[PDB]
Amino acid sequence: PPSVFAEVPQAQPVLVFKLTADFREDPDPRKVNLGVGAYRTDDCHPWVLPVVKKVEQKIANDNSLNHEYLPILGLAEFRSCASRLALGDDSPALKEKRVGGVQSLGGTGALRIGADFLARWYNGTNNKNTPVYVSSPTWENHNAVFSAAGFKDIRSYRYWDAEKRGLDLQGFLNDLENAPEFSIVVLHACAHNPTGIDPTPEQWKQIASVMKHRFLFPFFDSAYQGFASGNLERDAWAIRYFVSEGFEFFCAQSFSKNFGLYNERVGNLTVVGKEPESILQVLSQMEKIVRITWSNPPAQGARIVASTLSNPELFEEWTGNVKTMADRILTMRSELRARLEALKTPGTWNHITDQIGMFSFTGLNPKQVEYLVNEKHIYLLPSGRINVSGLTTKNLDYVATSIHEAVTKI
Amino acid sequence: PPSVFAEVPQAQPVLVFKLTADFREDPDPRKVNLGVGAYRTDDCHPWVLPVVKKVEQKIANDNSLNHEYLPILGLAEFRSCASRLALGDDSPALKEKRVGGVQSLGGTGALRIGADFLARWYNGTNNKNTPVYVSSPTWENHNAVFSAAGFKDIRSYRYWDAEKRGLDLQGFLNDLENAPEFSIVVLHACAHNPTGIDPTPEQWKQIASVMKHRFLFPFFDSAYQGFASGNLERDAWAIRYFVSEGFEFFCAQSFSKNFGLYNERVGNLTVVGKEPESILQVLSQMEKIVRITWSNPPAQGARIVASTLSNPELFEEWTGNVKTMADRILTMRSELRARLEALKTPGTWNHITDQIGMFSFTGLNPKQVEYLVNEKHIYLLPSGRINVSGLTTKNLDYVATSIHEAVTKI
Ligand SMILES: CC(C)=CCc1cc(/C=C2/OC(=O)C(c3ccc(O)c(CC=C(C)C)c3)=C2O)ccc1O
Ligand SMILES: Cc1ncc(COP(=O)(O)O)c(C=O)c1O
Repeated sequence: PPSVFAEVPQAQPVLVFKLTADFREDPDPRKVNLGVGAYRTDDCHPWVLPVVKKVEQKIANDNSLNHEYLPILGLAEFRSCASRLALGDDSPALKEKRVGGVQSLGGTGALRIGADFLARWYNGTNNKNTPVYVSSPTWENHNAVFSAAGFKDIRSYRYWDAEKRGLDLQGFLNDLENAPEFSIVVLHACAHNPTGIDPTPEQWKQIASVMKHRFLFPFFDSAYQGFASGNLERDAWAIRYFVSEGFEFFCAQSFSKNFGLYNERVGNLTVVGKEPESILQVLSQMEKIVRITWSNPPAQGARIVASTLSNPELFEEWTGNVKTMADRILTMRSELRARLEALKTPGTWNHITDQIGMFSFTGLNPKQVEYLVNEKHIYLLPSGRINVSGLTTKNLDYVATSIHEAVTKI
Repeated sequence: PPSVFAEVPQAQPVLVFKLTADFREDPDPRKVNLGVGAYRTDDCHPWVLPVVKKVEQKIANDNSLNHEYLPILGLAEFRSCASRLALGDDSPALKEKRVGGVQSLGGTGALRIGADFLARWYNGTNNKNTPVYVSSPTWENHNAVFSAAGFKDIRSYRYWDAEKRGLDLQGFLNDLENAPEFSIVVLHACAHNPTGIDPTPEQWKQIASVMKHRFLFPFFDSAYQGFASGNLERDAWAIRYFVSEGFEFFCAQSFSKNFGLYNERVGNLTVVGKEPESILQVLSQMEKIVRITWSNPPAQGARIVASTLSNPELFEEWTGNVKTMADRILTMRSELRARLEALKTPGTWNHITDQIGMFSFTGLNPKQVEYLVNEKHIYLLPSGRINVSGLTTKNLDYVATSIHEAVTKI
């Protein structure tokens, strides 16, 4: 062919971006976009955290800062603060100094860096055959990230039960005890994307017990710590429980939501090891993978987080901005459930409030979604997931009535 | 109960990291560090460009900017001016709309995204066997970035002539004539790393002749445009010549040096093809590569470069800052050759001024380097490479006399 790129086709457009594209093209005056992948205020507007705007002003006014290369592993003060946020100041793994932190480009970078390491140094030398497990519907790119690291056997475990509209613990635990030993399990630390339903502490202890005696490697995805329920301790309970149980694991931390710094790509890959020497060996090889991916991480976003977490006055204001987004999400969840039960909508709806975080599995079948999209012009994925921050005091009456209508018919 | 990281070897530091580490531990007060990987002033300090401090203020005073996800490919205004800076305003490829741009994490990210694409869609699907050609002394991560993409045959072409201390034109062109067709050739667009010696335009016209006669894919590495010569049009002549000759190529752009934004990771992958439809399809397939690497690029660094290249008043302040760095390096080279020839040092030394950029091959053998490090405490690589910006007017007289001893005594 004349062009070198002639035999290359147009990539498959991701399903949620096509949803947003069709939304902004729908001329209906009652259109609702519940498929936005970020937090939106009650006025359908993005929200820059006031703590972020204040910290950014001081960074802009700080001549102590140059623009020289950060270390390969990233900004030190951000790395220690990010892992202390997930593990806690009183973590025994920190006192024993068996913790490492690689600054990442959001959670996606931490998942890629961790998967690249596992596909090279874990369960043998370049063992691409290690099974990797994901949830019923997981994050759309969990499969793609581990597939890019070379893993050739990506499996799924039961998580969300459509009929009970909740967690399928027996399907989860039986898929775990049937997994080959030393398999990697991708675990949502809190705020399950996209279901929103999380295991209880007494359910996590059962999930952890299976992975312990089968040597299943936990890979935590902590993308909404604090942002989900408004409590930093409760959102990190599963991570810290695995710490007390002596687990070795990676934990992909994201600060795009609890800080609202989506476009600055602030992430951390926390590593917990048996020995302090094992961490310096892991961080030794993380540098080689970073070097060939992004040579070193950006500084602006990580500087915002490190200043916020290490300063007690700005840490208090940040938690105030976090509870703002969590309480509004909590309010929108309860307002929708109250409206749906007031109209006498068939079926159970306590899962609307049992789930947490920004995303929620509404529990409707694909063709009930098409009614909401085509007839009522409420845009959501056929998966049945909505963005709770997409609900407002203005559209709650129209959305709740439409969901009622979608379940009346069909 | 051993650890899963128990057999992970402790990775050793790179040679450049050990050189700086040994330097700041050296107690001799005459020590000169010529191995810093960034621009340094006459006072051995980093330099934040004055236009960058001003643009950082304007961005902080812009309450309109949010922190929502940039497009997968990046900020459109940055990709607009980044590629426009490399190809020229009145470039035919731009007015014919056959140019694409991917915002990347520095030039290293642009190389990685480009290498990942070529390993999947170039010269067949998933062809990991297309030979990749690099300079015989090359930037070390070139082999590492393309190896991480999966290319199993990384080749070298003759470049640095140690005896004549210049460019081996006949060794370069001979290795390209014997290169297998459709082979990828990584080309330094300007200021070769680490030699600093560049092909003349008439030398570039012979390189482009062989690459066209054998369908060799050019992967340009433009990491010092403006920073090297002070002239943006001269530093991009080879790239713009390949456009006029009808080449399809990649060009990994870096803004770490000409803007001094090392730790903001500002890069761009310029794609030049024959048909505009294929270019869009290439950018789509690169979105899938990006979103599994870093989900989307950061905003701060790209905003700084975009505001600078978009506003004409800020554009000249930048070229004035660029001229300062290029002129100081030009003067440091000129005085180094002057003192060396004044001291009647054996051999030719016009290569110090014939080279361009802040990296120079001094023409010393590894044992002449050992004398400089051991007996004179001047820290440079065994290759003989020095950072010319590590030379100051207060140590230049001591370095030139030190180089004179090493060649007369060893
Ligand atoms: C500083 C530059 C741009 C050097 C030359 C150059 C750059 C690129 C692309 C890059 O973009 C970047 O940001 C970095 C980067 C990141 C970490 C780092 O330690 C160094 C220092 C390495 C040196 C100075 C040899 C550079 C790149 O390595 C491709 C080819 C090149 O020859
Ligand atoms: C479950 C999950 N994992 C990973 C990510 C990636 O986050 P980031 O954009 O910061 O990389 C997201 C989004 O926050 C997510 O929801």
